[PDB]
Amino acid sequence: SKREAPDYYTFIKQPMDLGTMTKKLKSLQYKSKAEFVYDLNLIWDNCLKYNQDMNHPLRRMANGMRKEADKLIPLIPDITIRSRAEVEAEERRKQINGMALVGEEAAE
Repeated sequence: SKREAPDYYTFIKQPMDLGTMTKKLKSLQYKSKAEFVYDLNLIWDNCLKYNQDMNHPLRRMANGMRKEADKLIPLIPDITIRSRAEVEAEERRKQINGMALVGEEAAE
């Protein structure tokens, strides 16, 4: 939220976190797997960039989620959404205390 990080849009011109994906689900902004791969890569990069502090448990959590992405990405095929018209035409042409406690538990 702009209130939380007013400089986010000034620093990070590409807001993209789980909230952004959840917003995007019902608006048809997906073509192939590489899109989401880039999304998660930039998510990691932005999380590192905004808080340059290496020792923040937020980046440890980000590393955990990156490992999870590596684990459970293989399922998705690289299928591109081709409109039936395009395929038919081609065929025809062919045819902060809470955060502190969370960090403490992550360390423990």
